[PDB]
Amino acid sequence: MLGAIAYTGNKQSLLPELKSHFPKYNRFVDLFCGGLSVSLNVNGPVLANDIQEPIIEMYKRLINVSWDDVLKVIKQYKLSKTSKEEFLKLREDYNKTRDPLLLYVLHFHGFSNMIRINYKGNFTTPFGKRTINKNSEKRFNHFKQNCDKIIFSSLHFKDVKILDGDFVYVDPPYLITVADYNKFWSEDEEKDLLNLLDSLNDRGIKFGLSNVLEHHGKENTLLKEWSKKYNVKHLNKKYVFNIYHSKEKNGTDEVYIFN
Amino acid sequence: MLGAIAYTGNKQSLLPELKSHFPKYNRFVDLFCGGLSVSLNVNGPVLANDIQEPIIEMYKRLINVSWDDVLKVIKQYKLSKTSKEEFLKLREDYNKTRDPLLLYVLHFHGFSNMIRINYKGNFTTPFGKRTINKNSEKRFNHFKQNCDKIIFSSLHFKDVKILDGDFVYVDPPYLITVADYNKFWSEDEEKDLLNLLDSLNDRGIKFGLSNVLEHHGKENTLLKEWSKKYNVKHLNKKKNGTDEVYIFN
DNA sequence: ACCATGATCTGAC
DNA sequence: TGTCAGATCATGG
Ligand SMILES: Nc1ncnc2c1ncn2[C@@H]1O[C@H](CSCC[C@H](N)C(=O)O)[C@@H](O)[C@H]1O
Ligand SMILES: Nc1ncnc2c1ncn2[C@@H]1O[C@H](CSCC[C@H](N)C(=O)O)[C@@H](O)[C@H]1O
Repeated sequence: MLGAIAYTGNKQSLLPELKSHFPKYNRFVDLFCGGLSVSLNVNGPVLANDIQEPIIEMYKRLINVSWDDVLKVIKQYKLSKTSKEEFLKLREDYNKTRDPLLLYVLHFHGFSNMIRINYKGNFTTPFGKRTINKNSEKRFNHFKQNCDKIIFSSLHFKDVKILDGDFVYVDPPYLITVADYNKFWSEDEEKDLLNLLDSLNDRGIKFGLSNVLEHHGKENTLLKEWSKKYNVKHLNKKYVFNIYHSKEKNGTDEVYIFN
Repeated sequence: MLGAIAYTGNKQSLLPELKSHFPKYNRFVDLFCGGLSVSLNVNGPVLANDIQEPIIEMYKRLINVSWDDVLKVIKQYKLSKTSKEEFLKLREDYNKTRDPLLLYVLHFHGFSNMIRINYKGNFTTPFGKRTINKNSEKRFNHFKQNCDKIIFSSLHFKDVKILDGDFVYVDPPYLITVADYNKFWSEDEEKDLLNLLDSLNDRGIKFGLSNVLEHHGKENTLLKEWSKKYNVKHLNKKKNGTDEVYIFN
């Protein structure tokens, strides 16, 4: 299922499986929305939250722009797969003005359609010899067709108010796998997240957590044990199969921990 | 439309457009059949010819081969997308025995399925970290379902005996482009091809020449001029600066 | 490509 | 026999 934008570690492929395990609810809370592949494909009302505010402001702005408004900007900066000079100009403009729409047009031309913003709030992703494709507005239309049920916010996960009747889906960065957004993570942040879930559990709040217990040779010991306190499902078909025809130093172990 | 095997310069994309120009005929002569994307997909009877004997013999052998036979050889050698040493072993066996079935199985494991025969007849394509796949099956099934109307030939084009009522389709190596089989072409070879087509005309025989008049700056001009004599269609669509043409009488 | 994913193919660079 | 974005086709949320 499509997400609003390309995004490292998205759940487009896993969404269908994850939904099957989702409970019934009065309000859905996507604590770490990211590219929204989760928020866009569940029943509302939805609360999509993410720490990276510049990205949330882009979503808030997308709600009121047409594809034409987007093509108008691409035509204005004369952007193409070979327009490095113009890509740099557009990047400079966004870094100064912080026009949310200019950021959306930027990602379409950056390296791997990735959005890398430093602490100063500026876009550092290099040109990617890319541009919109005959399927770029497919995501855009998916977003427009499902944004009406969503309420965005850009707060640190700790500051989000969870209420009775809500279901909390958590998909934080993963220490064991590389990802630009790892910069916002540390062991400390994870402990607070883990502490936070237990609370919702003791408050009659159902939640769901995505993560990886193992990868390439490392492991998240602390989480491995913590998870034994709930219901666990191993989503990576390859890791599951090789447990029986294994050698040892193999791949990733994707899971969905839900109370 | 698929050919019998992947092949650089195949006409799988152009065949539909080309056929709308082909006449009726008593016999279709595919002078430079290559991967057979044309031969397997036109009404027969057909005469499929190519100068590369190894490939033609592979086709001749293929007629008497079942997919399970292909799989038996793959098990026997234990090939896979990571079996580089077993690939080298199969290649060595083919090079010594020259058995066509081994070539067929071997080409599925080489880079882009390319069949590169060197100066002494040995297969030298590098391992391609790949093996058979659904396309392999599809092409094989397509060959078996359409090989009945074809008679194969492995001769230099000037040696093939063309008859009355024949339609001679020719898709030779293009001077302007790059292909491994260009080592068989040259200005002189092309000169004689154009002379033969003229003879076919003098005899009242229909032919169709696929080719390139312009590609990457370079241009073929005796062909441009020689073209003025007959009908020409430009198929350059969607690929850039190239000017794919079809010259027929 | 079609609903969407993903394996594979192919034409620029 | 490199890289890879976009296209093609098989099939499974
Ligand atoms: N303290 C924090 N609070 C909320 N979100 C945080 C955070 N630290 C990092 N993140 C967010 O963690 C997200 C992990 S990616 C989650 C991906 C998402 N489910 C999808 O399908 O695309 C990033 O978007 C990052 O901005
Ligand atoms: N002198 C010659 N006589 C016959 N065939 C020749 C030749 N010199 C080169 N060739 C053959 O020219 C072919 C050009 S490729 C033609 C491709 C074919 N229509 C397809 O759809 O696959 C090659 O297969 C090459 O072996």
